Amino acid sequence: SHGLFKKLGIPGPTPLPFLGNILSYHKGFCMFDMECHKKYGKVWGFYDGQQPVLAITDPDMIKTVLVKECYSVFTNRRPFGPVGFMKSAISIAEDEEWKRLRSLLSPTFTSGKLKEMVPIIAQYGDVLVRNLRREAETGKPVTLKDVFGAYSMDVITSTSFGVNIDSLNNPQDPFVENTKKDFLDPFFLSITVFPFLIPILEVLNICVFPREVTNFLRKSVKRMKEVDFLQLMIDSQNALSDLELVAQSIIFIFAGYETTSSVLSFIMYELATHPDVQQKLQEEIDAVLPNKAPPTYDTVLQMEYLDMVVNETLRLFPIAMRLERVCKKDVEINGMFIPKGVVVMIPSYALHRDPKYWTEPEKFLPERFSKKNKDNIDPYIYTPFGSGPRNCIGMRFALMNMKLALIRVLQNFSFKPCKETQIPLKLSLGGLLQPEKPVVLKVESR
Amino acid sequence: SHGLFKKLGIPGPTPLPFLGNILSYHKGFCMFDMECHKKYGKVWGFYDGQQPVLAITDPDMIKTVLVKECYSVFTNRRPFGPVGFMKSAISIAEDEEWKRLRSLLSPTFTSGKLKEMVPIIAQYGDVLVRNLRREAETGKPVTLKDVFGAYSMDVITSTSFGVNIDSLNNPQDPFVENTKKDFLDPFFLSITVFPFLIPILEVLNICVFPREVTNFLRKSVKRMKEVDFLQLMIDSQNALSDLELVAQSIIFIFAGYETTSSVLSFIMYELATHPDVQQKLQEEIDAVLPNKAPPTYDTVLQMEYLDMVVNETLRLFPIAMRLERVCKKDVEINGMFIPKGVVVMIPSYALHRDPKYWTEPEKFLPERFSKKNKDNIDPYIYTPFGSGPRNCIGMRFALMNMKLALIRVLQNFSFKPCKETQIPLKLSLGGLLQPEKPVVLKVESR
Ligand code: HEM
Ligand code: HEM
Repeated sequence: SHGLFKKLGIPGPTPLPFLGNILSYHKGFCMFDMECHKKYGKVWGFYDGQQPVLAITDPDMIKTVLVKECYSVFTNRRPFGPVGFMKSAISIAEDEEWKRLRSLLSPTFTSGKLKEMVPIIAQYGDVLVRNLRREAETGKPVTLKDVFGAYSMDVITSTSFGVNIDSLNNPQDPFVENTKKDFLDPFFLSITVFPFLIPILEVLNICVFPREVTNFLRKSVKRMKEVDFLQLMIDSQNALSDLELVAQSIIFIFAGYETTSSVLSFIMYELATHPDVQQKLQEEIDAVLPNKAPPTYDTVLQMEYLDMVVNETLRLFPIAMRLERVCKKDVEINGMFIPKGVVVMIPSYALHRDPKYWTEPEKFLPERFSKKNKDNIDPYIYTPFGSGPRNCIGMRFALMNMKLALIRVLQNFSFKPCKETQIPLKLSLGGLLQPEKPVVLKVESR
Repeated sequence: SHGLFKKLGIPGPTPLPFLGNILSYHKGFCMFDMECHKKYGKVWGFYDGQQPVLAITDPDMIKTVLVKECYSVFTNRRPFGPVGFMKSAISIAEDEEWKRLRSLLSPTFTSGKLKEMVPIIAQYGDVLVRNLRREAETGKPVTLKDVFGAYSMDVITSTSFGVNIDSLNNPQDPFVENTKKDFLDPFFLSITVFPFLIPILEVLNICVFPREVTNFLRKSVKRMKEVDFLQLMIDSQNALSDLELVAQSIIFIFAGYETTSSVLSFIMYELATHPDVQQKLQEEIDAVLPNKAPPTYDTVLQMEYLDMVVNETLRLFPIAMRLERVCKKDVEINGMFIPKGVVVMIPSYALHRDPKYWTEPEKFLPERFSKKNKDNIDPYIYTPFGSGPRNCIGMRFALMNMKLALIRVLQNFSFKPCKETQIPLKLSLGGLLQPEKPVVLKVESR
């Protein structure tokens, strides 16, 4: 199948037998997408093993794939094999089963339901301000990914189940341990080169995740049916099923974990290495919330510079890195024939740093998203939450959760680079958007 | 997945782990379908390995699956794995690709194209009458499956390519050998129990058929593009592709081989063991074609008792044995919920011999199809060529080919049981509708 793009007239790096272009991933997904974009231009193809992948960078064509032809042609993501009951998860379901799940979970993520969760999420921001203060009086630099990781785990366990716990101070609560139970492991690289071996894993009872966890979850869900994501899904039954509920809650946990704390780590890195932005944000936060006033839903949506800082961080670090859709049928979009079975991919990371649309894209400059310049930004080039009907359903929730944590922490602390701070920051090598070395910063009380 | 039918409330034989009910195939597919129909009634489920299979016998429900909901729900047959370029064959293609092939091959099988092939098919009936006459003067019983097999191979090579050859007398013509190059092999049983190992075969270059054949075919197709199935497909290009042409011609050869000669063997067995029917047919043949007159398209459609004999043989021996459709989506038909992925199966063999619709079904009685009693026959119980949009596209061609051979042979010979004739006939054990022992009969010249 390695002759597909050569017969279509699509440029791209010459693939090797069996491997495709996977050896070119040695620089990471991001650098490979940027390099291909430089040498091949607007459209190029490559092979993940035998699987052809067509990258597209034209906004009109991106709009067609993500919006116009979502239901008709580009409905599903890459099927990373049938690997268990997780087929009922909304991010994984396909075609009519996904639409059913999307329709049943959309009212759960309204702004009305989000405002109801604001008082709950606010309590743990105060729990956050106490934990890092203990590690701030220690005089030693703080690893943010552990206080943020503790905060992130606190919020999702209470917003999706109602289990109010201080994780960093309760090492093993029976729920913290089972929730706390490496995406840079060679296994994921072998699955792409051996997609035919996925059926062997599915029958060999090599279930995704241990059956100690998940079984702990379905039992916990049963005892909680007698404001959070679970109650909204329980009341929706009063349709969804019970094992479907466990599947969605699993997605929310992975969603709200290594995205929430990672973006917060990138944000605090940018604020520490740009003190003028940090003070400007603190002056905005103190102006809206005088004397460390508690942040509310409406006061958060009142802070413009906070939104610009969050958006500029997500440009430099789009934690999804790529958007993908599988071509359901032979189609032709915006001037080219897309054959069936090809994976169409939008390289978000490379587009966010493309000088075709961004001035000095390596620089952290929040003013790109000022109300003067947010007009000149194509929504199909800047896609931190995707676009179209299958975009990030938890975008509003994620933005609100991160901002509430930013406000409470910046109302109390300033952040500066320490001896151990990796400057400039390097991105992790092999497939997840995270710092190479964990971010460590000096923290001081205001 | 072995608990599917137990949760649906559908009866059936208790499956074993991993194997399902495949051990119950020791009596053959036919006996297993009859036994299940006796003990479980109108609807029952079983497991081919992990694959659930739901048998249905209600005519209204059969009409819904084959006709009403063909495009919407029950479009495709069981995907016996992706096992090469044969995915472009009409009997194997799925959904929109099958409709395209069906639409491009329908005009090829009209009665107008069939009448045009009558003079060609007629020549080899005369070639047939000479070969078995040589083995008739030998005074020894004749194995029909070899003179019929030679005739069957003659007709399809000339109706799909234009290669006029006497196979039995030309042992190795470069085309006869490559065309002549066991469906009761244990391999097919292992594929059902190990459907996850099919992807390994597809990548390990264990192609279906040797690459000596097929490569001989695509090269032969290229040299023939400068009345038969090929010309009608070549002129249709003037759309279809060239490797698609090789795929369809492969299906026609398998179609016109072990079906044409097998049914003719069953027919001659019934005519030999029922001499009154044989003489009655010979008296009809001589009445329409006086003095061994050559059979034509219109004279063949003029013989009513010939049609009744052919139809009654196809009732006792429906060489397809089963019809199958894959349930594309969660649906409810005629009072029961059919979940996605279940294989819905119509047990044609068991329905053709069901005393609920047939008086003494073991008896060969052509009068069931007299114009008096062909009214009382449900077309969804007697399904020798299937039904609905995905029925046998070559039904008219197959009926005409067999009848022309029957007429010419019966105009010259009578058939009687020999010492070596297996009476009563036993069906082959393991998956193909063919005699256990090959049919041998005494042949005499009129
Ligand atoms: C900074 C935080 C987050 C970012 C940057 C982010 C980004 C994304 C992106 C880029 C996609 C794919 C969109 C596409 O393919 O077009 C996505 C999908 C999704 N996200 Fe997020 N996400 C975040 C947090 C969350 C959270 C907190 C939740 C839920 C609690 C969530 C739930 C989902 C779901 C369910 C999908 C799949 C939706 C579907 O397939 O219909 N995300 N996210
Ligand atoms: C006595 C001779 C034959 C019998 C009893 C027979 C029977 C059948 C049956 C039962 C089916 C499946 C129908 C269904 O699933 O509803 C079928 C399919 C088919 N047959 Fe035949 N067949 C015969 C000869 C032929 C011949 C000679 C050809 C072509 C030269 C042919 C071409 C096909 C094709 C292409 C299909 C699949 C059609 C599709 O999927 O759209 N058959 N046949």
